[PDB]
Amino acid sequence: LEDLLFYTIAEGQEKIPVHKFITALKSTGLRTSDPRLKECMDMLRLTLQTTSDGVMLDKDLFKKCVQSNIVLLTQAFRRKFVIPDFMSFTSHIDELYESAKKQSGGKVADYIPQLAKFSPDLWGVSVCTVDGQRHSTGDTKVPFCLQSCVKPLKYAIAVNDLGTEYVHRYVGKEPSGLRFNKLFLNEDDKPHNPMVNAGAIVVTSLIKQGVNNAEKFDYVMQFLNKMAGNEYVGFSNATFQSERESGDRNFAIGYYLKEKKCFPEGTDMVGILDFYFQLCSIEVTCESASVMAATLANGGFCPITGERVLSPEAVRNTLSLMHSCGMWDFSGQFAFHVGLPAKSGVAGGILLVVPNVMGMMCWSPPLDKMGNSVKGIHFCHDLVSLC
Amino acid sequence: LEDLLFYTIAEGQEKIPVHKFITALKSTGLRTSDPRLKECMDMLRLTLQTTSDGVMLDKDLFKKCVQSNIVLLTQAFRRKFVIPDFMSFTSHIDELYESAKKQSGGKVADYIPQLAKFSPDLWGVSVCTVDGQRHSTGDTKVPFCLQSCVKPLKYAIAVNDLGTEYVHRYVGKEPSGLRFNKLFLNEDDKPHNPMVNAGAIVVTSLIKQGVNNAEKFDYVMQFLNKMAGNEYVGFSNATFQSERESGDRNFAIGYYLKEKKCFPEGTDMVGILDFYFQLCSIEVTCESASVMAATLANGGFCPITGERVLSPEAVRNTLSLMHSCGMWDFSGQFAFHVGLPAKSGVAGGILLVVPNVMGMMCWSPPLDKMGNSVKGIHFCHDLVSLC
Ligand SMILES: NC(=O)CC[C@H](N)C(=O)O
Ligand SMILES: NC(=O)CC[C@H](N)C(=O)O
Repeated sequence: LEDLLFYTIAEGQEKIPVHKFITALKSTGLRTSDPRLKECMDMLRLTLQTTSDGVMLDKDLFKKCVQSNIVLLTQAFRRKFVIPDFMSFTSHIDELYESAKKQSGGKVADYIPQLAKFSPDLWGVSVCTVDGQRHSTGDTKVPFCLQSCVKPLKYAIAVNDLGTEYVHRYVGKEPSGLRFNKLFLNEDDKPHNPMVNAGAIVVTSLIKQGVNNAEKFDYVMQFLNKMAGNEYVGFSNATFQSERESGDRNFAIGYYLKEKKCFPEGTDMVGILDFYFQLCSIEVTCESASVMAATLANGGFCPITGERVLSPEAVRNTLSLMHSCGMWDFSGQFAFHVGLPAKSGVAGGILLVVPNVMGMMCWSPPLDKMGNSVKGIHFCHDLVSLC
Repeated sequence: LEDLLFYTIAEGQEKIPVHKFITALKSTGLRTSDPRLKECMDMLRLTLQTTSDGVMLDKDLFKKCVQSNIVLLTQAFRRKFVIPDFMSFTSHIDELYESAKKQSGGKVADYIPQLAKFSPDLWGVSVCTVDGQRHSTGDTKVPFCLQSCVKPLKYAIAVNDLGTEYVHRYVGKEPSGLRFNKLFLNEDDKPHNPMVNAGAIVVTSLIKQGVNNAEKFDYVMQFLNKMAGNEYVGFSNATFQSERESGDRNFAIGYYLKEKKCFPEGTDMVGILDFYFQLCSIEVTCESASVMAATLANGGFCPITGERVLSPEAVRNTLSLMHSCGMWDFSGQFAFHVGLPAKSGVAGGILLVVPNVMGMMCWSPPLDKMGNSVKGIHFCHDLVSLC
């Protein structure tokens, strides 16, 4: 019934060219590399190479072929997605991109000298929604590190594995009010939130306490690959050798936490700190990070594969934490102006989240003095002012 | 001559569809992702949206567009490549693949427990030639570590940076006749050859001695990416956390070499050993490794980019070393039967090289007791018996 509906949308011809069939199929934003339509793409190849004719659509083959992806095609082609007129949305995104390109900023990275090798004019924005509508511009294919942008993800790991009460037995859930590098605890001698460095160290201590570092990294990498829909998730070893021989404030924070005895029993501080460095050393592209902040923009389900990834409790908790203290000292101003859950990092990534609507990633090596990208902040302000 | 080339390609008809142009390119074995034809690919892209005819190539657009790759296109379309009749060559490869799939083998990996998680039935073969002709089958897209296969590459890098006399001031050029884990030196208290573990450690000690590991890894990764034509050269951190907590023979070998004072002056043993582990922990796919062993099959020129990577002296030296002692104690039998320069690996990769013709890669997790893949050895024997 969907093929005759599309024929009614068509100009009255039974046969339509495939190279024109892909048009108005990408106009709704659904890409041709979706694993949901992997059966559709392989059957389309099997029809395309073994015809030598072209301009062939057919109706009975289209009826008998797809039985589970019919609902996705009907939702996409009837403008039943969350965001219609996606060409206009991409036009707005491109206009905001060109407006934010005028800013200059500066001061990319003093410490972590491997991070200072990026040119200051790099700029890219990726967009991915709940249904699977995705679009990206700029330098979205260039890999970049996930410094401090993995902290909400690893907090979700800890919560979904061990229960929120056991997770918050060792950490608080309040904003610190100071820089993330500054070391101090609350009245109960605990880190203020998982987003600061001390809370990140403590929540790395929780994940899979009974196994070695290799199995821990394998588990978190496999699960994050499941969350990303098997996208590109690398590991920048060049930025891991740096920040290990040059990152001294994190070592001081870890030794302070060890001295304050706020660790789980039978835990080695040095190995946990090295594991935290390894988690900070993960690198993804902007397109790959568009799938990030979109599984948690949904109800814990992957926007592309639809698999069960995170429990809704973990997603709600990490969304609340990102809304509260996800932008260091700029969190209050960000909630005042933008009012959306977002996480930043010294690499230049912004994990902007719109709940139940869409996800977004912005990448810009220049940084503000508080540790946030100026171009991404201006882009977010323009986006919340326009839409 | 380009009109005459089109007259040779066509059968006499002026109208040639894009479907006819996109076929017989895979017959020539030149893939669409070649940066040499990147301007031709850009022409194809711009004429896919703007041709005003639909499924048409036209003579005049091809005349006015190709302005730097006339020689490559003319050599490709007149069967001037080193390997003609690529369909027969791929059929031979498929027959050898089916013959080698019958064997079982066993004994995947005992130590490095992260390496033991691979499936024993995984099997893939990738092929690339000097001109750029390539073909792959099986599991060619699954990444795997480059354990013991990066040693000729790092040896070539060290030779290119330093000079043969300065490289061999510390390392001999003779086979050992024992396993790579055996802890002994020659009469002059030196490692026997760069292929074994001690020689690999010493030649890692020589690359950029005055610079820390953070920029050394970036340097060697830049050279590897230039050799690979910007293909997928990843880093498996899971297999780097393992083999560091469990690799004990390498630590004993390094401490023995430090005691024998064969290291360069002012060199830390632990940091160089960690850098060696990092260099062994680099992971690639079968296709990306097939891009390798073709630059050194050529005179140091990358088959894909066409640039210059390695000096001919380094290429000749590493080819001679791989021919002499590139298969551990099985090197004599390999030269007796196959007689081609190949490098083995505990991961399962085989870096089979045919000089000035074509490069290869065979990937099989099961291993013989000597330290080589059984399926790869059988495949090499069948290949040298057939062609
Ligand atoms: N923003 C962070 O704290 C993580 C990255 C930072 N450079 C660090 O490791 O201290
Ligand atoms: N074949 C090998 O020896 C490589 C395994 C490990 N990298 C080692 O040096 O021992």
